[PDB]
Amino acid sequence: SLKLISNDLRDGDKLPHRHVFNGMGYDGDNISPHLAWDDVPAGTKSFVVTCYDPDAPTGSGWWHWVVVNLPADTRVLPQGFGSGLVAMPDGVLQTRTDFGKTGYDGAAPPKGETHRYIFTVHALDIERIDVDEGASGAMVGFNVHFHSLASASITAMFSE
Repeated sequence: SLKLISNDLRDGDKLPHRHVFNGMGYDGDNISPHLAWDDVPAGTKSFVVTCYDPDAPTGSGWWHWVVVNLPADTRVLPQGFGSGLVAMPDGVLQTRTDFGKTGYDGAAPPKGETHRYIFTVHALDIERIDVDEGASGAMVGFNVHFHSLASASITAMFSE
């Protein structure tokens, strides 16, 4: 089955400071973590990668990063892919996060809280989801829900 791994994170471990937000009282490097996947289901035509915190106290969690329309041959996202280190491959789109912009912005939980930061890769059965960069994480999620063949995730914990 689809497997997601990372050179930076380890499922269940504390999110390294390199991926923590650089503002809101924090001083992390704010760099998106490397992600890599294997064993993709037959019929996969594209992938969606997201970072979500289900514990943010907002009534709907918090989308930290949303990448859509990665081509069928994608098997990796280098560190900093969502931080402006690299130009986007043709057709790939980073959509809108709860930070009101596109791209990766890291963890920045409230005082005394410990939250889960879930990185997920979804293999879809369609080549392109029809959204533009203003699409919200829920709008991308609705598309993923109807087109997902498989998903795999890594969860990092972060507190303070």
